[PDB]
Amino acid sequence: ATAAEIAALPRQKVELVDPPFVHAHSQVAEGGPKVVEFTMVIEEKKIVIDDAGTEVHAMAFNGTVPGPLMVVHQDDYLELTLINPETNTLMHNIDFHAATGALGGGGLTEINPGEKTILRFKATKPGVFVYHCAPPGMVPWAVVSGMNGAIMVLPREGLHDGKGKALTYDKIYYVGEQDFYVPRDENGKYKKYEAPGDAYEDTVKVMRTLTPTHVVFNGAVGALTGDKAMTAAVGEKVLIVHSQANRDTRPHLIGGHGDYVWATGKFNTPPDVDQETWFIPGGAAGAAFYTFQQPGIYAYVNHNLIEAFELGAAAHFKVTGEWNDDLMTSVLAPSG
Amino acid sequence: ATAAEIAALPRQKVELVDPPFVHAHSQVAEGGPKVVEFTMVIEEKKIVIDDAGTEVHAMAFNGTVPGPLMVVHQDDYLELTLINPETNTLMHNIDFHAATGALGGGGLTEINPGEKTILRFKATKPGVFVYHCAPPGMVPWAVVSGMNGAIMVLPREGLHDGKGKALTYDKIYYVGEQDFYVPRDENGKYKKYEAPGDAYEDTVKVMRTLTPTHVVFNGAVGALTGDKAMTAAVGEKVLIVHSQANRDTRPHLIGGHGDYVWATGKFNTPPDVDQETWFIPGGAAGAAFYTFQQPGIYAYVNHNLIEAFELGAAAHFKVTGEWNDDLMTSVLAPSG
Amino acid sequence: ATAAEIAALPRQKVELVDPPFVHAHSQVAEGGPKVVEFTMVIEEKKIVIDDAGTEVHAMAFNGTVPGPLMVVHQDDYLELTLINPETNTLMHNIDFHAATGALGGGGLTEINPGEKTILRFKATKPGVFVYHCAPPGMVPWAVVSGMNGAIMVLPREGLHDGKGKALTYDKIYYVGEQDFYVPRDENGKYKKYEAPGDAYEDTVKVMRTLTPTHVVFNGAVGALTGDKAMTAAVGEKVLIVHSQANRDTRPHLIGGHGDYVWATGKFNTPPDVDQETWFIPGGAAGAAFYTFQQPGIYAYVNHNLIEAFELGAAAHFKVTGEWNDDLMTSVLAPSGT
Ligand SMILES: [Cu+2]
Ligand SMILES: [Cu+2]
Ligand SMILES: [Cu+2]
Ligand SMILES: [Cu+]
Ligand SMILES: [Cu+]
Ligand SMILES: [Cu+]
Repeated sequence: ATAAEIAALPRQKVELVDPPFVHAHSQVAEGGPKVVEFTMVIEEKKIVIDDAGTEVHAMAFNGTVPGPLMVVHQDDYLELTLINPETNTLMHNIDFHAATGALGGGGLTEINPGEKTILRFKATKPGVFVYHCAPPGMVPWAVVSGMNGAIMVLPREGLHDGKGKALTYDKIYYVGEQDFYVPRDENGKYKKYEAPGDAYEDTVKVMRTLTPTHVVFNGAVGALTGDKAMTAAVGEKVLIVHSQANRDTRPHLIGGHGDYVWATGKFNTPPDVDQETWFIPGGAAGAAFYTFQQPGIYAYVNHNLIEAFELGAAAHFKVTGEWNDDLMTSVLAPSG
Repeated sequence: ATAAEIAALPRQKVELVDPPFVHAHSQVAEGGPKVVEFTMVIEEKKIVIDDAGTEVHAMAFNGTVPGPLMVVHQDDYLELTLINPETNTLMHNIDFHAATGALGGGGLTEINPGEKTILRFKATKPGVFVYHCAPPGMVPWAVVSGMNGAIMVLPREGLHDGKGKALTYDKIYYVGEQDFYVPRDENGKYKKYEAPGDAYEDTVKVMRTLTPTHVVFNGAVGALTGDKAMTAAVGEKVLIVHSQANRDTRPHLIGGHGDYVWATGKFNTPPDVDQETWFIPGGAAGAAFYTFQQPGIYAYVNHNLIEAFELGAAAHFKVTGEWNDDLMTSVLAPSG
Repeated sequence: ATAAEIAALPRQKVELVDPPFVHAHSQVAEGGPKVVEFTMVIEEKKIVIDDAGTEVHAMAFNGTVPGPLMVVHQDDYLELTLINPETNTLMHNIDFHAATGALGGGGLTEINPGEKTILRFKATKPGVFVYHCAPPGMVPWAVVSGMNGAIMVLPREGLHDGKGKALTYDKIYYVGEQDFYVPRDENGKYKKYEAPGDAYEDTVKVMRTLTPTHVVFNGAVGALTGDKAMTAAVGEKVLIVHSQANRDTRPHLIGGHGDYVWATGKFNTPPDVDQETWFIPGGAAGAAFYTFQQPGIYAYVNHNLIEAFELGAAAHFKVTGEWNDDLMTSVLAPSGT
């Protein structure tokens, strides 16, 4: 569009919500292209990531791991105000895999503590995409300290299957998956550090083994289980967006399926169907659409079951409604 | 269908055979929906997995690693009688990735030793699917002790390519790939245990490294070589089902291809074609269709070659027939 | 085709070029099927794989890691003269994933030092495909010693997207990604060896961890950076062929995309589109097509960022041209709150 045309576009401020929840949005675009405005403040803070009091100096967009899901439509502009308070100790920036140019925005958004920046980019490609911090010389460390999230760029006409039939979800959740690499002393106990930089050398040593100590959803072991399970009802259509900025994952809904799965996360690539377990390579986001058919507790996992059940990569859905004996029935219950 | 309608459907009792062979079945569905009945006894047994006499306490559906392939058609009912003998020591159950509800059947099939159960589920989705044991609190341990297999849910009109052209195999083989995590002593010799539970704590430590000590086909190094090499002839169309319940794999037929590969394992997702090496994520099954064109020895491997030739993920095919010099000829044999 | 019909086919002798460059070729086939002839000499040679001076005894097709990209069209015959000079100490062979029979040619190309062989195969399927050495009993050691490359079998009508539209690249690069497993001493410093065989047992131990010490493009940390950076211009269409003969990778162009990606490497399988990060399993090649829209530096990486930035799997593109503020603009440059 021409300079005047871009300047004339409506500007809309959106308030973000913490994962796994997603801010208000419409699936079908309302009106023509807009400049959708978001603000995130960066927080450096100690978080506890397991039941044994294990700490990480997190680097968190909007104070959360993962950072929040930002939702726009194709050919909207995403305009992010990014703030790095003077209480932080590191330079931070942002790389949007959805964006084109300047290392995804990373080269234009390098902000020291006490600085802010505003980046605008045109969301030319429909899909879910990773975003992450990427300070030159320390890229992986920032990313595995939790400084990553995702955005969704919806097609202007909403989602469709491979045959052009509309796929309209009733709810959407965003599951960000994080590999953490926590140093341990020679006794096997996880170390703690006073300042974020103090952990740098010990952490990189663990990173180089390529073996995470923890693999978690929403920033901690059990963050999406128990009373923090995600919810649905029988007949409800659910979109599950899943990201991993650094390492491969293989999501699986135990008791369910991915009816339609954009495994690559890109909406112009037709979705796979009837999936048992899908695969999202490190550095990407994917999305799965499922209509729930049975009530009960489901587990949603990375189906390397060691990562799921030993390292933390397991969430739950609690689903209300009536049981379908046609789909499944216990013909003879466990008996002597 | 109503319970009454289901009750009135034909029953067919199937007799299972040990992998890599697959029980007698039709590719095209013979008549309307049936209730297909299978029975499996759970055998906790010691298996030797390598030529060094390394032992695993296996947890084995039908006495094998992997468990046998069950074949039904879409919208059939799979009715499994699962038996846990008094000669066992652990609670076992079954999760069918093909099933909808109750953790794939796992919540409804928990049998203590001396108990049995009968689960029925509607096979609504066509494809190959993993099944595995999943006892709450010990899911990865059960799975990496060999308690997994796969089923095939065929389309009622049999297999087709991406454009609806029919694909009929002459032979079918089921390769179950297994990652084992065997503890070692301080000299690097593998440990032996006199009861399954004795290995638990040691085994969990190895599992947490995410690095298998062995990666094997059909339960042991060299299992599908020599007396167990798969066979075919030039001109023959072969389907190779491959599962991995816990860890990624990348099958490759050395000297051949995957002419058609349902890499995600799901038949409503069009297959990839002309594949050199395909990818199956942990927690999934896939299938490749190939027409042999050359005689001789072929190796079928996980194409991480360290996994194939150091850790044990290699099978052979012995193929009879006439050499084709158009496809390949030695113009000058190795010479000075 | 009969031996007589194949004898009647034209011959074309191709001079190979070193990666990441690709020898002259035509996207759309010129004429009917031909016998396309290549020669490679295998070199066992010491190579340096990082800025610290870490050495590997490499086993190298045409003297480079990766070996060079051979380009033919579907239904051409690729005829390779492979030479194992007497200065080498191991038997070598070649397995073409593109080929059908005799373990991809491995069974028919086993040459001791001082020997040569000529193999011909019909390139029946279009795509990019790995080739690698595979001597029985030492297969992964040969491969992770650098003895692998790729070929491209173009469709006779060139590349097209999943819907019949012609895709014509302006330039092509071949990025071979290599996992190395280098033994360390008790200091944690990389060990050097007098002869290739001296390193075997220590190397196999590292290999068994399934954890490479180095993951590199074009044979070394930073090999495709500085004056060796790949180049493009705004508006230019680039095909990037990427191979990994042993271990998975997840390519990503930082600041760009894969507009069309044959993630499986096979051209009869329709490409994925608008990709951020694609996935190529160990034992395969893939190809990505992109039209550059913005000038400046880009990094092309394996998006396990530890692999990219700690272990060496990062290359650079330098792109010339005019910046597009519609696509991206700094509304407010970094400035005090
Ligand atoms: Cu990135
Ligand atoms: Cu499962
Ligand atoms: Cu190979
Ligand atoms: Cu940061
Ligand atoms: Cu079990
Ligand atoms: Cu070799």
